[PDB]
Amino acid sequence: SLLAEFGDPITRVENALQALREGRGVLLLDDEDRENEGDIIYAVESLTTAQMALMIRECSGIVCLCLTEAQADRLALPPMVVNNNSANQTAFTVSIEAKHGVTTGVSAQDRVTTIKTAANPQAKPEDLARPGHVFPLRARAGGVLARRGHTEGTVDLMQMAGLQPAGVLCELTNPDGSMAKTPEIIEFGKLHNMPVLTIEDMVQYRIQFDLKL
Amino acid sequence: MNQSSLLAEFGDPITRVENALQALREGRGVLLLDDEDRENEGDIIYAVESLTTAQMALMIRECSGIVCLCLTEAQADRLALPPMVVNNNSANQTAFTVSIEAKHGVTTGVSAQDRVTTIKTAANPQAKPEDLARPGHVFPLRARAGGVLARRGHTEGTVDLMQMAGLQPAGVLCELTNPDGSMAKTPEIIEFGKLHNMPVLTIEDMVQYRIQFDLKL
Ligand SMILES: O=C(NO)[C@H](O)[C@H](O)COP(=O)(O)O
Ligand SMILES: O=C(NO)[C@H](O)[C@H](O)COP(=O)(O)O
Repeated sequence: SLLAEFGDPITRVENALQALREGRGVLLLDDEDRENEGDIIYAVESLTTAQMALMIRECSGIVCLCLTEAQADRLALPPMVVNNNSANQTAFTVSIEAKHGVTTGVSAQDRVTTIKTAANPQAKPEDLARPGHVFPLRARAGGVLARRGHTEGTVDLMQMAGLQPAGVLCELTNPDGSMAKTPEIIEFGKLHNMPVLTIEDMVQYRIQFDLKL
Repeated sequence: MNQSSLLAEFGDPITRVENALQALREGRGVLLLDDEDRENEGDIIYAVESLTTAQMALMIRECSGIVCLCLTEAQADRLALPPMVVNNNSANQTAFTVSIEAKHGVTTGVSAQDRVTTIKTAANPQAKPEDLARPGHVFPLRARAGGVLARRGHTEGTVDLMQMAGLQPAGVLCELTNPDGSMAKTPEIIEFGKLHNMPVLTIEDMVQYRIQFDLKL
């Protein structure tokens, strides 16, 4: 009901895709009975220090880099934990840092440097120190049709938009520390020209338009 | 405009440590600077045993958001939290363990209330490994035996401060960040302290104090 302000589910996806093509961010909500959380998403292709700074200012600050299994393997990033027993099996790899061009790794600029370094299609494992202050996530093969996570949503959006299949995500957080919920996510999107969409929107879009990716 | 001149208003090095200990006993935060030729960063530090949702929320608002839990090696061991990486090649060998979530009493783990729950669960000296799920959204750090007299890091400074204050040896830390995303330096750290009632001290302050009054912790 609140989401209708951003259009019908297909329109909501199209507007998100176009925002990403224009180098802008989007807000992605998962199922209400899952995390019921909204994440800011940026395309790595066009990622700027300003965008990263905004993400740190407005979100959890635990900025994650969503990668394909193939890119994660290229980087030799094993899962952070052999036996993952997190509630949602969040696919955290070992954390990373650019080995060149950063200092402590935590500044907005430094995180962008690390992210650009990792997402590079010609990247090598030795391009990244471990541990670091950027947190890669392995997207499941099949994307949101196989796992209904923001992780898959991020990589799927990039692929659907024709962009570098790597994106950054972080959870929108209210000033008092509680997580933004649907009305706050809607308001944020309207205030800051960021399309809002849901995982279910993406699932319907992909099935409807026969998008194999 | 050197650091010692700027910091003088917080008192002499010994006064600066004594004020930080007092703040922690009163359940307030402190701001800890490491060496200017090291990270040259200021971290907010809180004691775990008095940690509140509001304190955590401030860290999320104003710091990197990668909020770390400084633990003794014994505590990390009882939680089954070895180093995240066998062969750590990060710039200053930051002793990250794998990340953690409370097994019970949290949802996604990332809210201020959830992080506090996870941190208090992890810092409990009777905790068992099954009390935590991995990976998570709280990042534990293994402090070096010997504290700042073994490693001049915020990690050690955090645990040493709790011990010197007579609190349980667990604290949380996060790096203060400027609104433009850059990391806060001594002038901005000083202003933040005076805005948020946090005393400011340095690792060198701590080292000099321990050498004079607390060689063994
Ligand atoms: O918890 C996370 N990051 O720390 C998650 O990657 C993000 O918030 C949502 O992840 P998921 O929806 O793919 O499980
Ligand atoms: O990078 C970190 N945490 O993410 C460090 O724990 C924090 O910046 C201070 O670490 P230090 O113990 O090397 O001074």
